[PDB]
Amino acid sequence: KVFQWFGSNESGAEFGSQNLPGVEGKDYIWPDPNTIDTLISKGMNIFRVPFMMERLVPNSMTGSPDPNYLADLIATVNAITQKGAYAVVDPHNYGRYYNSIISSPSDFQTFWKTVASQFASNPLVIFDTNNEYHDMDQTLVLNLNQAAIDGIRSAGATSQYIFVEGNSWTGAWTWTNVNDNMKSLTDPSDKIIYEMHQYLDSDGSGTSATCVSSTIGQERITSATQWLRANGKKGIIGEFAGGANDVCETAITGMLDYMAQNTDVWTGAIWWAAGPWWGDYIFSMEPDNGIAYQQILPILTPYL
Repeated sequence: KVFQWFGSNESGAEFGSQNLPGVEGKDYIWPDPNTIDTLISKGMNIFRVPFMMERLVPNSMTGSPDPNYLADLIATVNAITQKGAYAVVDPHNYGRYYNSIISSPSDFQTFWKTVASQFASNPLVIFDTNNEYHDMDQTLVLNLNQAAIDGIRSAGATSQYIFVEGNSWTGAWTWTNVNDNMKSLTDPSDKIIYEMHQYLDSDGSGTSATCVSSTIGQERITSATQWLRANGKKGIIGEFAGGANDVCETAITGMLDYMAQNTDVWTGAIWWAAGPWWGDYIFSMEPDNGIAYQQILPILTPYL
């Protein structure tokens, strides 16, 4: 309706990061297609699916994928795209593999050719280079994103959008002085979308249900909005959340209303997060008992 994309993260496959490979059903779990369907009936048209690089391609990122984990990733993606919604494949790794910084763009490109080959003919799949790069060289971050793009396109996956992420946990509030060099990324398909994340608590970590103020969302994405416009780029808020309270609800509405007046650069937003194992999580958007699903979704309807 208002935005090109509006949806939620579907977390679970990246749980229990300390347990590798880990056991499905105990350490991690895949999203429930039944509840995803409920969110789609509500108007959401995009779902981000985090997964661990080490579980998909064990030991070496240039190796063969694990058939079982890959099977569930494919099943989850199709469940989403068969409904006409977009599925974002997200290696939720923070620019690290087995907790070591990914320092080889060539190996990363190979990893991406491998992943892209599995979804090359699906136009509704969106590739996310990596979740929240941080505390690493800025030129390396640029090179890793470019390597991902090169790998994806080399696989023949030319119709899909690619979400690139920056340094400093790809935060919107710190984008301009840290990630300026990201404007140099190139894509022969010209379908790069700059993905930023923005939380509303004190340190922007998204660990507290309390929001700084009723206007903090708008404040924190203003500079990024101007950067996107000045450089002729498009962006998306890949993660955002706020507690189920007055101040946060006002901040969320204010942020989304601001974005709605700047759709020339903002393509939409994705909530963090839905998923089957959140329980009483302060930001759970999982039907039908998630607190965000019951109290926040109602205020998001005007954008759906």
